[PDB]
Amino acid sequence: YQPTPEDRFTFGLWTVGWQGRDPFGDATRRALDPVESVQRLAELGAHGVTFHDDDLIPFGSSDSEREEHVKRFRQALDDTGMKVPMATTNLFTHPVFKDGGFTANDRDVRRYALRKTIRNIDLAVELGAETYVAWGGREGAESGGAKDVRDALDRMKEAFDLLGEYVTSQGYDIRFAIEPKPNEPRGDILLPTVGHALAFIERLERPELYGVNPEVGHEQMAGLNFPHGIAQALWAGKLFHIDLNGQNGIKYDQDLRFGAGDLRAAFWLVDLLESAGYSGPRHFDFKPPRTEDFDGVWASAAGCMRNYLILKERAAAFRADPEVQEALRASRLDELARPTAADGLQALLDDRSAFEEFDVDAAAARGMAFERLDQLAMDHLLGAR
Amino acid sequence: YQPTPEDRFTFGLWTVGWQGRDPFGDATRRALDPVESVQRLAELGAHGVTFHDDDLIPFGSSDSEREEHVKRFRQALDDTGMKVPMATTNLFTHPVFKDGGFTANDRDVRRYALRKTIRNIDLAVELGAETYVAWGGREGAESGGAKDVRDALDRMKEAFDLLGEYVTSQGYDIRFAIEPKPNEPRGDILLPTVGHALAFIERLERPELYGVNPEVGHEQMAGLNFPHGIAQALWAGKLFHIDLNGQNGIKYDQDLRFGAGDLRAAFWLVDLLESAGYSGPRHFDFKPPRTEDFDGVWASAAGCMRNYLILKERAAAFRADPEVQEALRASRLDELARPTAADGLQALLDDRSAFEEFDVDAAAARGMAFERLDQLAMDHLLGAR
Amino acid sequence: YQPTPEDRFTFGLWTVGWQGRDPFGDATRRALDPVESVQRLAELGAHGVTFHDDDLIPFGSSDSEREEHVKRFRQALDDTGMKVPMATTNLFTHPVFKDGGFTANDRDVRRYALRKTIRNIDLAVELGAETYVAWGGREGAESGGAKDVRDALDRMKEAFDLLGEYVTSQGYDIRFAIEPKPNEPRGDILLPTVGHALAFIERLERPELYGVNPEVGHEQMAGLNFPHGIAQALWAGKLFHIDLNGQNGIKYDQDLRFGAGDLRAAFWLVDLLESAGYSGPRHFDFKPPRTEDFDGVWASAAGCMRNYLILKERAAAFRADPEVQEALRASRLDELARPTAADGLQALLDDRSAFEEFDVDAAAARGMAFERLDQLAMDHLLGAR
Amino acid sequence: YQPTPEDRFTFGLWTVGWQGRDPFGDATRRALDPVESVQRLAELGAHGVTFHDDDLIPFGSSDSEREEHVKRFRQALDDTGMKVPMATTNLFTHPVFKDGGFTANDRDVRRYALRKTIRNIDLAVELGAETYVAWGGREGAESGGAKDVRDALDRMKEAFDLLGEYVTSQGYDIRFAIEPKPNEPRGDILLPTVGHALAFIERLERPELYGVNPEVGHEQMAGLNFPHGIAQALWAGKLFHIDLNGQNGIKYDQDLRFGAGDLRAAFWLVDLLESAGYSGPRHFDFKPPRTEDFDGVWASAAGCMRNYLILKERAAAFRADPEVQEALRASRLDELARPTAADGLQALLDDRSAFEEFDVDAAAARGMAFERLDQLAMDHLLGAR
Ligand SMILES: OC[C@@H](O)[C@H](O)[C@@H](O)CO
Ligand SMILES: OC[C@@H](O)[C@H](O)[C@@H](O)CO
Ligand SMILES: OC[C@@H](O)[C@H](O)[C@@H](O)CO
Ligand SMILES: OC[C@@H](O)[C@H](O)[C@@H](O)CO
Ligand SMILES: [Mn+2]
Ligand SMILES: [Mn+2]
Ligand SMILES: [Mn+2]
Ligand SMILES: [Mn+2]
Ligand SMILES: [Mn+2]
Ligand SMILES: [Mn+2]
Ligand SMILES: [Mn+2]
Ligand SMILES: [Mn+2]
Repeated sequence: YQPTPEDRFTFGLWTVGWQGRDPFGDATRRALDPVESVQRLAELGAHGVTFHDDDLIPFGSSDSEREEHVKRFRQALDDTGMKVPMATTNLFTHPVFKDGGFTANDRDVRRYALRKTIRNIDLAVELGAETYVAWGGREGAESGGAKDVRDALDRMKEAFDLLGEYVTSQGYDIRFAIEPKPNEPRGDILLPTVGHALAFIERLERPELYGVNPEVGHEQMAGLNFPHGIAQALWAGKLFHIDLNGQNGIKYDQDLRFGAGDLRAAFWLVDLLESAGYSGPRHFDFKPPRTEDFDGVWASAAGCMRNYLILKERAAAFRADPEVQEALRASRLDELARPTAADGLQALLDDRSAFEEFDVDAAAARGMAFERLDQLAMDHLLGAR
Repeated sequence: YQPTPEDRFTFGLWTVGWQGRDPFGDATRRALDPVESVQRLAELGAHGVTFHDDDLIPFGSSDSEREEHVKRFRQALDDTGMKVPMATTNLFTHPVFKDGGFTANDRDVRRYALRKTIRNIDLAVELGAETYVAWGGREGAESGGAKDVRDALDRMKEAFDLLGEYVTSQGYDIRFAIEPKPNEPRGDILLPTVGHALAFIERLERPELYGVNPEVGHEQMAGLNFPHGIAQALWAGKLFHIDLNGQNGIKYDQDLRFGAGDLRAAFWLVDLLESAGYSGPRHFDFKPPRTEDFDGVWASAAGCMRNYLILKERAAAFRADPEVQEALRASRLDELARPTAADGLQALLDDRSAFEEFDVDAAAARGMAFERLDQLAMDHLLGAR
Repeated sequence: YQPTPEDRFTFGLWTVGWQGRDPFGDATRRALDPVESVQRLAELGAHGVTFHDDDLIPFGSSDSEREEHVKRFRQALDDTGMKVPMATTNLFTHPVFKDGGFTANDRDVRRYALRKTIRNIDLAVELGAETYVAWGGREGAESGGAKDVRDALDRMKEAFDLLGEYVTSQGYDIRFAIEPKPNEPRGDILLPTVGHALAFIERLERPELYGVNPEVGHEQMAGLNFPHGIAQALWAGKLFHIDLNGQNGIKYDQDLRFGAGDLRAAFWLVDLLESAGYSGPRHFDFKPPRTEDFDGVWASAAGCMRNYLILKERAAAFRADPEVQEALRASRLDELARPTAADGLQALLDDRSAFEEFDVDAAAARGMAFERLDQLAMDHLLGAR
Repeated sequence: YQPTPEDRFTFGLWTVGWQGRDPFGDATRRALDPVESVQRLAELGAHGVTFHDDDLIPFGSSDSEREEHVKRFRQALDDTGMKVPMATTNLFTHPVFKDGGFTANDRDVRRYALRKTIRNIDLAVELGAETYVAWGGREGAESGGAKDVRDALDRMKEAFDLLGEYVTSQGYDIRFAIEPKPNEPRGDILLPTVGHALAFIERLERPELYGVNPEVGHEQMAGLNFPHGIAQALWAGKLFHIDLNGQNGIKYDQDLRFGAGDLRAAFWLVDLLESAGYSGPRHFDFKPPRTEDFDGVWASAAGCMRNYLILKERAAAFRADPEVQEALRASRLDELARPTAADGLQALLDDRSAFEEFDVDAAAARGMAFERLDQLAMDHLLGAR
């Protein structure tokens, strides 16, 4: 279960770099130099790193200081062979974003948020990023009167359309991935789930430029089934990127290492990504708990990749098992793949066996055999075969 | 606060007709004759009634018995002037639907579910229904292996496309409204939220035929902001119908009368529907608690319309108050309506005031004045002005 | 992983006997004869069975019919060596209990609830039950005015005190176990958690007669940590019985087979029961999903026992691993067991190393090493060591 | 609705003084001087203020600086007539407490936690505090192996017993109030609910010295019914203090102003405190949202007190209404207060009308009339009577 670059495991600078400051507590760790993170991550077998503008270049830096920061980072990439597959903008930390970036009530803040984004897009492309992530963490409200949501969606569409116009006029080979979250740090966040984000994208001027970047813990904060949501994104052809972590249900955003939280959902998720042949980064957006020192930081990070690899092996074994293949036929998963009425509407309407002469009682008596299947899946996950 | 037919208040036969059978308990009330419900509802000031096939015609009825049931009901409509604005199919009660209607693993069940739906569509149109609701209550799973979700979405799209082909080939003036629910009676239900349903509709062959029928308590079972979700549906032009009830957070589906549960969310919801000029039915999909006798049934039903009317008056007063108008300007809701960059991308890129010369500290120091606004909204809701 | 009688696995008659009626659906399975369940359960290697009075004796049976039902049951126990370690009363199904048993607003219903309970205590004692469970599933409210909770707690105390007096006056060797549940089928149920039940017991006339019967899925419906609550019950000396099943989050009460739902919590629960040396029944209060025929019913039951046995093995291997023992020392689990100030208050007050000369920064910098420890537990759970 | 000192409204220094740092954002407001808060709060009509040691005396101040801070504070209290009814210890902010105070795995940290607490008790007594609050916000875990909960409860008992010994040996008139919270900032916090805290107190050496300090939003984070939990605390004689604020569901800890969040629960809570005659402080532990400047801060604080006062009026009118009194009799609230069997066990056993001749069907048919009662409460709350 040794990770290698071929596994496409990526990490945000802000993940292993999180200092442990929470709503009730001061930082428990010193800041990590981005170049140190790059080197340590390369050693652990990571494919690449990702960043917010403000992770790499401290807010407010002069152009002189900005250029120095990028140069040191780029040297560390050159030395290690680490990739930068994705980047994103910090539109949530600075007090100016307290009511949003793209959907701030103040017009001047919205124009500022766009300019800050455009600037980092240029940098992302230059570094080789294929995906530009937007998490509108401050877009939303604590109170019902504070935000007219139809106007806010107009402003959100406007911002993303402008971003698409920018990218296409520059000739950039980069796509956008919108990251939904139901709440935190706002009471309610706009585009709260994968479904909301998918629906929103279809109203943009160029929908082909936009996908979703779903996060395990985000969807689980609404008590939603994360693999079901991923399946929908894949069904729509919009899974551009994914953020992997752990979450123990409906509560604050925990950002546990991948594999922690809902272990069975992690198993079904890996099963789905591997069998759908998802070929994007497996990005870990997580925080080593503030109880940990730096040794614990790197153990937590190693743990994320390790659990992914154990889960992949178990899922592959589950699908390869002919007893599982037999169980799947017994539960009629094969019949689910068959069209309901490839014979067409008229044939269906005239088919007496579909209704007039359908035996409802015989069909209702058929067991689904789902519990036996699920126990085979349990046995495999636990390696108790 | 007397309801009249002009208020467009509707009720399902299954609402006031619910006998009080829950997962742990037997029925506490005798069954209500549909004709008695129609007459009692007319007396309370209702605009109309809605039905599942199986509410009006008991499952399994011969064509002879079916025709008798429809005749008695139609006579009661003729006598009262009550409308039937909406109908729907029961694809969840009979054991044959234990694994779904449209996305059952068994192909024969899927064809049956389509034929049962088509038959009731004919009846709905004949009675004057404008909206046909689909709640896929059994579409989903308790276990991860039981349902390949991409295949299930293929089957769900296939069923709805066939329904659209049927309706258009008959020349019917009826639209479909898909009703999302996150869970219950399945562990997870397909198209769990308003967002998921909106995104799904955009992949149908004729998206113009399909909208959403969101329910207050459904969205609140995922801890989502129901008014935000409605605003999105309205923004997309897809709010075809709405189900109103009450829910006390994330737990089982409670179906309290409208106004109970989250009272402040009810206020914001009524504010939004009235100010967006929603002109569809205000349908109450609720259950009088099984503690109640028939007198309590009709009091609960009256209560639904009464709370809507009190909330409408309070919301109207809130918006009419020039002190509220002043508070809205102070929180820059007016600036939210202004385009971010009607000057265009190039002008934005060249605008030094948007970035190079933007004063971030002055803009960050501006208070949003949201708490004062929210207290004005509280004062109005409570009539403490 | 074969269960044998010495593993102390027990099942309610109502568990494998659930016909699959939910709030949205009719029964999918025919009724089981109690004697068939006993025999089938004995064949799977169960230790014993439990029952509500109404599972064994249909409601309102004459004394003559009552006798015939008990006779047939007793014979099946005689033939198999199956034990009856626990019994309980159904005070929730019949419409008369729609507002509660012990805490119904109507005094005549409360007396009847007590008499119905007392009758089944005699029977339970005769059959060999050591624990008498009480789940007050109807005690509570949907609305704030319906139940004065101080008065209701007086009535609840009164009922349990009367039951205590009854048992001690008969010289019965039977203890009560109160089963808490946050909600469903009432909007909120009284004594919603393990904590509320523990606190309540301390105010009864004979606290020594009463403990708790916590259920995995009940506490998880409040998003609480089930192993933590079980630890508190053990700490207090009050874990008289336990109900085991699975639950996926804060939602309706799912009753999945044990091991499904929150798998990691199930691991930590088995670890705790086994290391504390709990010696009571391992009772499965679950429902085979209504998708299943009878084969699926027995597959699901066997799965409960299998998952307990696998987790038991993995928890044992975890605790036995010298490398885990090393990690436990590294994380100072051993120091948690040493008294904070066995030297006393005066000694603590005079100890300068405790405050005045305490090096806060040196102690703050120590890593807890919790992540490495947790990954070892993960590796053991998955058999990846 | 003007608050005056006799209404007993109090505020923590940390509430109006919150600078607006959350997990995703920097501070949006400058620090408040404690003396400015005292004065501004006195002007709004507050009764008193509360503090953590670290709110008043910056962490690690010399004894000389400590004295100067207390002196300035005491003078502001002297100038205004502001009381200090409660005080508490910060055992959560400093990195040293990252694994807890009283239940840290490191014994030296636990001793330091006790000494830090004892120092502030002396100060609290000197200032006139009658209640000493303890919120064990760091006591808990993110992972199952990190904390043996039985040992942790031993350490928690040990600490509270030492504090009890200290207070009684000094002859102080001060009582402890334990503040439960389900999660945040730890994954799960020990003593997660009002119930767990009540139960724990019964195992302390001097139970009479300890009660609870429940918070609206804490219990609501577990989806529990806050007025029910407060009723249980009152029933037990343990409601020593209360924290009032608002919370919208199971999610992160929001700390909205009181009256926001679950409005109906706030009505039922005010009804309960006022009719039980609670005479302790009405303490607001809330945070003005970080969107607000200082004007918004004081608007939000005034809003807390205003909403309490409006709800108090509506609850009083509700109880005083003869029509509500009639509805309470119709619903048998008065019968709930009569003992179930003051005639005794033997009399109940011999009473044939209690079982043998009890007409279950006649009692089952009685409606509870709860819906009509609840609509009257709704009408009163909204001023629609
Ligand atoms: O909750 C935070 C979001 O998960 C993440 O994408 C990073 O924070 C991205 O900006
Ligand atoms: O949860 C049930 C759904 O709310 C309702 O639309 C009716 O039940 C429609 O079939
Ligand atoms: O839902 C019921 C509770 O889980 C247990 O009491 C058993 O079911 C016995 O009544
Ligand atoms: O979140 C903290 C708790 O709500 C209360 O203790 C106060 O904040 C005092 O510590
Ligand atoms: Mn993320
Ligand atoms: Mn994250
Ligand atoms: Mn509905
Ligand atoms: Mn409903
Ligand atoms: Mn139950
Ligand atoms: Mn149970
Ligand atoms: Mn708190
Ligand atoms: Mn508090």
